[PDB]
Amino acid sequence: GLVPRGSHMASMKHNINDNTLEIVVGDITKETTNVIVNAAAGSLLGGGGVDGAIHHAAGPELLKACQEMRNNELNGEELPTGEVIITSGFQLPSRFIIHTVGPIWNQTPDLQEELLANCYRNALELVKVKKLSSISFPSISTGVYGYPIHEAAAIALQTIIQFLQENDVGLVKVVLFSERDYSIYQEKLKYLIEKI
Repeated sequence: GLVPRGSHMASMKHNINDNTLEIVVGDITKETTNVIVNAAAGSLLGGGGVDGAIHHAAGPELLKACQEMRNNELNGEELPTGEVIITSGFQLPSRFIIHTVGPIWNQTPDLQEELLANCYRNALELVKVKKLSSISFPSISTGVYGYPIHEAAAIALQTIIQFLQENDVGLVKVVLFSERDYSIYQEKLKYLIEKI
């Protein structure tokens, strides 16, 4: 699966308002939060990484749902960078998948930080208004799309943290299949908490 066998397991939890932010090493396709987030492609065709794993786990109905959403909600266009759509999770233990498109590193350097942050803000706004109680995010735009992990992780955490300071959402997880990524997130979060 996404988490290499024998990876170090680890968790960190912190409350913000009556919200909770959790960082964990894990396989996001096995998360039991109400929502998980897919780091998708504009095409909403499944690829590799988290996107591939989510489609494999969710089953074939996901691709079909996504392409009709593209046809109906998006009028046949790709999902724009930073925007979101929601579908069923199908065979996933999570009820819903929010699909978002992260910026591809340095394609639009002037905009990309705001666009990556939009992924987070739009997903949380959706959770808020639909009262979905819990959501798991993966690392978005990172990889060999990739976005340097320290920079991506700063944008994610700061955006999530401010949103949780200002809103009732519930439980937000960042679920990472890499203990390397987790360690960066853990230390950065502790650093950001200290500032609040």
